[PDB]
Amino acid sequence: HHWGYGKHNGPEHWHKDFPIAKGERQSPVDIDTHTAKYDPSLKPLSVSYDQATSLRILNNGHAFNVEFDDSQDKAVLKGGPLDGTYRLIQFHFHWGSLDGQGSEHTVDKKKYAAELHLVHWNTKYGDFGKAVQQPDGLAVLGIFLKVGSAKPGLQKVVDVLDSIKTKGKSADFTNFDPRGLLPESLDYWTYPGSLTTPPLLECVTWIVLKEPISVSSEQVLKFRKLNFNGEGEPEELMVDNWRPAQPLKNRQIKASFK
Ligand SMILES: [Zn+2]
Repeated sequence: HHWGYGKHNGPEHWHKDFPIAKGERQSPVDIDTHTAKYDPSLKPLSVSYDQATSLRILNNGHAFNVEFDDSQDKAVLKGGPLDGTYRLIQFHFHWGSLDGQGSEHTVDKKKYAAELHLVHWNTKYGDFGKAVQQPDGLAVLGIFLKVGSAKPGLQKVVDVLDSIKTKGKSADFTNFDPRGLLPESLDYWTYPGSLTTPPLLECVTWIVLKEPISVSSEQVLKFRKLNFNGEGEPEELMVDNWRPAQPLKNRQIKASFK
């Protein structure tokens, strides 16, 4: 497959190789704050990252993934809309060429400059590959980024990017604490959806935090020096690696907060 975010292989083309692109539970979506309803059935959300073990950072040609040891329950998400335990496998971001776009979810049609996705898989299915085949297989914690003050906890990521400029490059990335990327409040919206990149599988419980984090212009400008291309190939800046909002269809977005 040769999908991407270019002039000829972008999101509008994905359906040809991945027909589920036009499915009933595709992500991302626009979150209409005046239709989303507070849900008192939601249990407390628990983000348990104290024992997180990051390992490596990889430029995969469509974003970079910070990868974790998910061989045991070291960093998990539980509670909220979730039943059981979801293990952190990786995080990554989506960002724009300019600050006025970049996020995948939108809030009353507002686009943020970027969006962070912490991806977790349901341990009841044993491994990630099995989990993506199930409607309750993944939980993705989505966090909006706006440009303002620097995010201190992000700078260790920013500073390694020069070492993974091109597709296929990776670097050791141990001892990174994902708690440093959270906002103050864990208020969220939740709905059932999908992966936002091919294969677009409809396996995700989305938990999208209401409070954005702030990063500095200098930090985002470093993300925009990454490359989609491999070493020595014509330079294609890694920008605008976001899928636009997809139809909500029958779905309901629930708020954790009154
Ligand atoms: Zn993502």
